Amino acid sequence: SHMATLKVIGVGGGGNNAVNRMIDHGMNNVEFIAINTDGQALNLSKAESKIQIGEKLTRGLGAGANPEIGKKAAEESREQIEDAIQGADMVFVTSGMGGGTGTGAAPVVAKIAKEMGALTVGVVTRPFSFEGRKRQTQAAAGVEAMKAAVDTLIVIPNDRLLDIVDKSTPMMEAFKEADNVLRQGVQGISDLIAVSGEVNLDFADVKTIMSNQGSALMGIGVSSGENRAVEAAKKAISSPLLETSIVGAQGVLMNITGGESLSLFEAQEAADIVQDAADEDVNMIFGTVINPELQDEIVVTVIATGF
Ligand SMILES: Nc1nc2c(ncn2[C@@H]2O[C@H](COP(=O)(O)OP(=O)(O)O)[C@@H](O)[C@H]2O)c(=O)[nH]1
Ligand code: ALF
Ligand SMILES: [K+]
Ligand SMILES: [Mg+2]
Repeated sequence: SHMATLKVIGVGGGGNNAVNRMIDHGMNNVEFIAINTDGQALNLSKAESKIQIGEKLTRGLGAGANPEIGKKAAEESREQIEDAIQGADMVFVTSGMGGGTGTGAAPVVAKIAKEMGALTVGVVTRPFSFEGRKRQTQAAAGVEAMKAAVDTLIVIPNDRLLDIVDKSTPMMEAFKEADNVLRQGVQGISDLIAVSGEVNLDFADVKTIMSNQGSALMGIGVSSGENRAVEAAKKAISSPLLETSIVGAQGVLMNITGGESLSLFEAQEAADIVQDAADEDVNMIFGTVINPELQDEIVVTVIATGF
């Protein structure tokens, strides 16, 4: 009866990089929108829907690290952005904070999406420390503006990427690990909506956990074998890339997908892992999906808010 529409909007270079890499990986039922001041970069976007903002302000160049230019560019293109969003039930805005276009335009895009009725989720990066204190301060202002504009916000500090590489890991491989946060979160919600569960969660439950909540965690864990449920739940909540850990979470949406072997005992174990790591009394919205195609695999998806 309700087919929820999910859109992913990349704003500025980093955001559109993430969109491009997600399209390459392959997403389905999700619509992509690319927004940038930089017309050269936008010509290379793989997104179906492309919005060049601020052409008169920038002559098709970027914003030159000036967020006021990105903000004014987005505000002047409000009607085009509205038209591209219209009909979305959920919008993910992804951007790299610290530059001019993402920093300034992404909070405007998020504000428009929320004013258009969409549940609005931001997934943004903070710059590497080696980019310097000015970039970090500009980024921090962007994060605060994002938080004011979205329903929920996931911040990925790029410094955390330095914790998951070895001395030879290619930069692009590291960047794909940061992309997975957004990609797997979107996929988890898409799967929740598309698939009827035995204990069934719906898009209204996503809205209840995410609407007007501030910081968020979105995680997926997959495991097989002995202790799979605990192992998958620990993976869902323990990403090394997040600014907002699970600790302090007051509300959680947790969905467990398994085959016909999914036991009640292991569902409780998984729920307990999440409750205990939060170190809070967590208001949980718990779901389960029986996918008989799965054999020994179990998948735990977690959305945590209420920090
Ligand atoms: N993780 C990640 N961070 C990025 C990527 N591209 C840019 N960044 C970060 O995003 C910040 C903003 O750069 P960019 O998005 O290109 O600037 P803009 O086009 O003016 O918004 C940079 O300072 C980097 O910290 C990317 O592909 N992945
Ligand atoms: F690419 Al920009 F400010 F638009 F760094
Ligand atoms: K469902
Ligand atoms: Mg750029």
